[PDB]
Amino acid sequence: NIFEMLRIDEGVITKDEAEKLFNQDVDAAVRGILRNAKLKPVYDSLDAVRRAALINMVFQMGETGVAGFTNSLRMLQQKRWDEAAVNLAKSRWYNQTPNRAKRVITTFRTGTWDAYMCGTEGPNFYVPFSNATGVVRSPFEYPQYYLAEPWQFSMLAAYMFLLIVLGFPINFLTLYVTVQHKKLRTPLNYILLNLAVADLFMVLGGFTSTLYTSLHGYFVFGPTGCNLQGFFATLGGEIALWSLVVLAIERYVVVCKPMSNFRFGENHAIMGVAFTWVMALACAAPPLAGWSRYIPEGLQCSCGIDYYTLKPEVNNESFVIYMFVVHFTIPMIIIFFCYGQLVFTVKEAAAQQQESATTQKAEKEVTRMVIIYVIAFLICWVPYASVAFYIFTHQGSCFGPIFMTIPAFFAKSAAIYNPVIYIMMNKQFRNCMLTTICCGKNVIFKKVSRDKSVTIYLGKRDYVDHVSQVEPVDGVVLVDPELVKGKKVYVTLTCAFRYGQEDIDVMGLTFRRDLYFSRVQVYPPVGAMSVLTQLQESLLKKLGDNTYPFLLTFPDYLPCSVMLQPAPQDVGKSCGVDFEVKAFASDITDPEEDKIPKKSSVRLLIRKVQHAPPEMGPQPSAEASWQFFMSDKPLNLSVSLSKEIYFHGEPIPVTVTVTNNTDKVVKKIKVSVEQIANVVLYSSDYYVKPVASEETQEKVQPNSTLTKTLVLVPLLANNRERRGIALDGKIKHEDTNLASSTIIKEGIDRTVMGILVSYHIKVKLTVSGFLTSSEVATEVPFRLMHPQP
Amino acid sequence: NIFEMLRIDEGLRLKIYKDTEGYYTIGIGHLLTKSPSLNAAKSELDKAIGRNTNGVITKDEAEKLFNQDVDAAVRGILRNAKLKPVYDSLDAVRRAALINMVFQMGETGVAGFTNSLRMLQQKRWDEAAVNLAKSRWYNQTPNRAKRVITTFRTGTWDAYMCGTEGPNFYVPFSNATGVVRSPFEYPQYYLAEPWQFSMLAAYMFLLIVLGFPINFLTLYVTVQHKKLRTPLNYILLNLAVADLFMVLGGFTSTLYTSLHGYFVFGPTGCNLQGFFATLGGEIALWSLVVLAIERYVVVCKPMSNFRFGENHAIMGVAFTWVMALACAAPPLAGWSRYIPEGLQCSCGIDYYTLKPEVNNESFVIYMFVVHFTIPMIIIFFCYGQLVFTVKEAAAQQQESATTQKAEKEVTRMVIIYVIAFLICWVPYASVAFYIFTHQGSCFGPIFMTIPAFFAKSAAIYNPVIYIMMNKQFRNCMLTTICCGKNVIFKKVSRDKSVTIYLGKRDYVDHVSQVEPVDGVVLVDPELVKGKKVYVTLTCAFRYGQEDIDVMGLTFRRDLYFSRVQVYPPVGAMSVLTQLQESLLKKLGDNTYPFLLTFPDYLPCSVMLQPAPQDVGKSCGVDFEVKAFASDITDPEEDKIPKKSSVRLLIRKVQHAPPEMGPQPSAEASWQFFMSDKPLNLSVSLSKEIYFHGEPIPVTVTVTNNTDKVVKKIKVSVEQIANVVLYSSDYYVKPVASEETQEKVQPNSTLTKTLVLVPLLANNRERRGIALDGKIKHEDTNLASSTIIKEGIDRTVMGILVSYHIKVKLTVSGFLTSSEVATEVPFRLMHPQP
Repeated sequence: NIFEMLRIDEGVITKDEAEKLFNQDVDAAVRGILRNAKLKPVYDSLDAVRRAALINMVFQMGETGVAGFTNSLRMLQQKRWDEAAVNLAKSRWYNQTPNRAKRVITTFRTGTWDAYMCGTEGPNFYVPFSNATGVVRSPFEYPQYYLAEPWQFSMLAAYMFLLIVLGFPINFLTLYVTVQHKKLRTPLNYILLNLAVADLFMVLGGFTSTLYTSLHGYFVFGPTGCNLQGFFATLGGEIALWSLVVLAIERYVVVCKPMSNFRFGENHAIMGVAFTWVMALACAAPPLAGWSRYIPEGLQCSCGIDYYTLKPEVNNESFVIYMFVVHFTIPMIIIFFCYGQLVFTVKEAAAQQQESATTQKAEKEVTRMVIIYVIAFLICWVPYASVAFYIFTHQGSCFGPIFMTIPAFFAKSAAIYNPVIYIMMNKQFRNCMLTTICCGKNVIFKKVSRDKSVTIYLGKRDYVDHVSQVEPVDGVVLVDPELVKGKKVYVTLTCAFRYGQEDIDVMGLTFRRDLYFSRVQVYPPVGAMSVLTQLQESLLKKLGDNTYPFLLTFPDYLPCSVMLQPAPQDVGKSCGVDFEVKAFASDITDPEEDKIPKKSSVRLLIRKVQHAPPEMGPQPSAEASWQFFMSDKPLNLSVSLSKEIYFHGEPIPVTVTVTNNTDKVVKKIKVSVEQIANVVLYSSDYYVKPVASEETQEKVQPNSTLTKTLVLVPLLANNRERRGIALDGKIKHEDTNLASSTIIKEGIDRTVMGILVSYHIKVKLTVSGFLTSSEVATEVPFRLMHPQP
Repeated sequence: NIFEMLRIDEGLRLKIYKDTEGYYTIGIGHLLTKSPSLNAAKSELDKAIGRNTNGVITKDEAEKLFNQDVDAAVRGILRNAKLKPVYDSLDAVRRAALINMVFQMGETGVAGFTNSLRMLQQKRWDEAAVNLAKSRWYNQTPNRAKRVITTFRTGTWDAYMCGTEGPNFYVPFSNATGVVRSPFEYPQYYLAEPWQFSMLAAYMFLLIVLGFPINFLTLYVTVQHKKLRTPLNYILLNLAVADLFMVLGGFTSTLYTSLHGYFVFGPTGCNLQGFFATLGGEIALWSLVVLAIERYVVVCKPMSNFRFGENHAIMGVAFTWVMALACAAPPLAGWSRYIPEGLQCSCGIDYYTLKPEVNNESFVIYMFVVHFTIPMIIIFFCYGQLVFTVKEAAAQQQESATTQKAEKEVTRMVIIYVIAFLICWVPYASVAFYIFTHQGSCFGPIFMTIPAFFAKSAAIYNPVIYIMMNKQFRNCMLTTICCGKNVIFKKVSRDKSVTIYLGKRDYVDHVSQVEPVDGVVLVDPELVKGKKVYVTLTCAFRYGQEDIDVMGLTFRRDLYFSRVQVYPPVGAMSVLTQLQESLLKKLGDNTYPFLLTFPDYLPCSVMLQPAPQDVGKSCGVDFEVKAFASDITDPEEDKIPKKSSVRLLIRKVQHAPPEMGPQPSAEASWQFFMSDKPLNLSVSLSKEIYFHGEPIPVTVTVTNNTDKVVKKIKVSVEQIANVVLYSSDYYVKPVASEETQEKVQPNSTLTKTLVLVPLLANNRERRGIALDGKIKHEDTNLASSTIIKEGIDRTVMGILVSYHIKVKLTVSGFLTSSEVATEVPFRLMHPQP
């Protein structure tokens, strides 16, 4: 428009303030035009475009200068464009400023904004430089040294060289190391591996081609090569982007919800990598096939997406909006929500148990990484989005080649520093690459350590949990005086919640949560215990002189030993709670536990099992009635069981009694022993699943009653090869039974974390109504536990 | 002689007494002291006797005091010049008569007799007696003097004969007064008081009223009920017949005579009464001997239950009758005699009067020694070894409470059996022995009645202990006295309350672990309310008839028993099998599972084959799973309700193991008494484990280097039946046998292979053949070879079975034939299905 016209032509206050000073001159000049008797009729006759051209003349020369033009203003008023321009071209004004005048003179002839060219447009390219001097040539043919200094092309060659030397080894090593080591290949790392592949496409497809062209100073490969280079450069950047989005989603869902660790197998990881490739191709492909275009950007060396030149033939407006809104804002919102809720959950969880120092070290290291993840994301993509936005809002202004290079610097730098933060700073990949870079290197019972210095003793594995008080751990530890000299032996009780692989979760960001941990001294003691047990006395007399006792107690707010059943195809997936008694020697004071000298330590797992109590609860008898949308008649149902507490391998007779007073017919009566798997770690998440189920084919008629008793036998054998089934904690890969019903102590202070279990008989009536089938159902709770031996 | 003379005349007083003179005198006229003090008499008495007598001395001590007087008086006679030549002139008998005179009157009194002592020295007996009879001495004590005066005349002890002898009888009373008459003619009221004859009538009446019904009912009840008629009860029936002979033959006749007071029937009737009385008593005695022998052999050895048919029981009753007639008949035909005993009412054997015409000495010795010692030795040995066996057996498995109640009941009965036997026959034996040792002494009629009381009482109380206290006969007589009154499969009870379910009957026995019993039991809530249902595993050894064995003493032995509860259970079952889960889903809500396991020390299910004629004979091991309802707590297993209980038998069968043992190859050499050359024999089989119905090639190889010729070569598949219950008792038997007619020459070798086919069909109609346990009277096969686990703690009771190939060489030696033989073991079992 008029403001953009004079800004290009004519050339401390702000730019917006200068625009207002200009608008005052526009207002003042237009008044001056309408005042002069010679200028007013010409202004009224001419169109908005030629009016702005007249204002340009009135701006510089003034009303005085423009008023002197008799013949031209006559010919302009009479719609004679050529001879007006001829008279103008032969004047002092064209001689004074032939750059400015030639553009205005052509405007008077054409009557269109064709003359007003910022840069030099082309069929397959856009050079951000004026061809008024007559120096602009094709980027696909001749050198581009007129844009910027020749040494800056050597700088681009040196820069792209730096990206290849840093970029290729890091990403190639990431994949190479993964092929060697089995430890790394896990579904969560699949998305991190996709990030490595994405960055490799930026190196081979993008930077090496940009290097070759930067040396010559122009794009040698032509339009075809520019399309393919720009395609791989975009694809590499977009796959890298959406890889980080998927990684954020994964890390939020997998960490916060422990059940999802089982869920996320290889097929889900493939879907994440697939989605990454689909979203990348969704925005990378259209530039080739019409919607937008790949052209040489900046110095006309690197090819990229056209987000500056508004070409409605290829439709850049809608593409830049589509790109900006979706590919910028949505990842930002998703990633900030993901890691934001992640840190929110961890900070609240860390504050919940401040006694555990290990969680505080984790929470700190996570929050430090999340701040760096955000900084890396913003530094990468904000330059492109901000410049593209500023170019879109201010379209009339001109923009140089080096200005477009600044976003390209930070974005292509992300090809380097994203592997640093997401792969190199990752704890596992750091230790795995350390190995590769350095060429491969860098009755009563007991258990003996590996070094055979410390030897732990325990009376039993299965420790009982009574509702009021828990049965404590009791035992002794034999020590070698010669080996353990000037050292501290500690006996430790450990309760742990385990989810996922040990190497994969600990290394990524934060590790498995410990529900309760307890350290205790042994050799030498300050003296702890009041009086010793019969077990400790017997062991002291049996064993030699270097034997020392210990007594580790459980508090009242812990869960039982419970694991979850994996499928047979799930080879590398495990989640479950388990207790661990461990003893070790060390030089260091009390707080040095999390990290361990491996050789001296010895560990032996135990269980906090709950037997069924002597008092059986009240005989379960649920009852519920129903109505329907048309028929208002009642349908009374009453369920009743034999016992409140059933035992393992016991028949469960469900005496259902249904009295039908409604018009509808019932199709069938199905009973199901459904187990509620209530999983608790960070948040309360219930998970229902059926275990055993039996259904009768009998039908209840209108105004007819029925009394049937169906027996159900919930067993592990029939429920084998199923995901999510909670079992009692196994000792060492041996056969077990279905998980016991967890009992919680009445009116306790702290919340009970861990895997809680409860069973219930759920009868459901398939009622044959008016195509649609109404399924009414009711539940009644019961317990499945072991008997008292 | 002399001691018996003065004991009858002067009278033997044990305690200190004042004589006619009023001096302290003890024993047979043995003075103590002249002082009025009693302790002075005690002083000389205590010093003479040699202990604290306190006036009381034994009869034998009084005899020694008398012998001192005999010695002292004889010295006094020899001191006197008038008495010495008379003492020297007379014989031992008349010397004792003189000592009698010297005892009472003293040396002073006898010294005065001038004329008599002259005539006695001159061998003039009659006028001496006339002179002695005309003295103060005959006037003083004509009872005593008349006996001594007659002794001087005769020179025999006829005056001093205790009782009154006769042709057909012996009365234990003196005929010196002149009151004794024949027991076959006149009353005997002079012997004892008339009311004691009425007592005998009342006593014999009591024996008839108690004796006849008990023994007659025993036989009457047996004729009615089929259950009782069994070989073991045959000897108990013989006891009833024996006691009936004592009633009809003995007591009724004794009753008739006791009322009159003398034996009315004469010598002929006395012989017949005494014959039946002895016969009834002796058949009763030897019946108890046979009963003791039977009960020892039958109980301790389970195999003998089969053996004891009617013919062996008849031999026992026959032997009883033969031994009875062996001692009952001779009194009739000369050796001893039947005469009226005691009060001369009851007739019995003469064991008191020594009559060498009928030879009572040899008879009383023959009877006493044989009929007392042989039952005593046999019966005490029988019941002694029986209780010894049962007490040791009860201690072997104290876990079984049922055996402890039996062992207690047994020991209680055996003590009573001994007490009843001793109380019966000891009185007769002790009195007869005492009479034989002391023949010179007198014995009254009531003294002889005391043994007769206890022996005839045994006619009553033996039926009480042996028949009435017997468990079967007690329940059988109760009926008569009260007039006639007083794929998976399952089995339902009689009342149809409890219903047991089991997957299979044949449970397998592997050597290491036994396959356990698995199943469920359906229960009715309405019928079984406030009751306790138990499922029970029972392993049992059975021998003999079911009713008879409980009655004798103790019942069949259970090898192993284990009961288990069901409704309601302590909790539930830990983990269920596919069978229990399937049955629970098929059946309704009131179904409860059970799992009964076998230990490693039990045998297999094995029975023994009976003969076709053996209709009522059975012995064999079998397993029984039983379920029942009851009101009572756990230990009330011993008794069960017949209606609520339901039982289903099973087997602990052993299949042949997958890996066969080493190829059997036995070898043995032989020598002979004359020829010292070796005869090497070597046997070899195809397999260690043969199966049922498989050919058994016995490749015999005989290398003869001896001078003798072999007659033939016989091979035999022998079944060793090792039966163990109380003691280890092996029982060998052949099953299959084949023999070749070929002969091995001197210095010649032979290699032959004979095949043998052991089958049940060929071995039918044979006693003692062990078979695999039948389910329900169906066809089976020969018993499987039993396998025992290595190095177990407890001993394996039950019927163990094993097979071996026994080759025997009939060697034609120097008419006489030597039969050498060797064995090699093998197994006969079923294949793995």
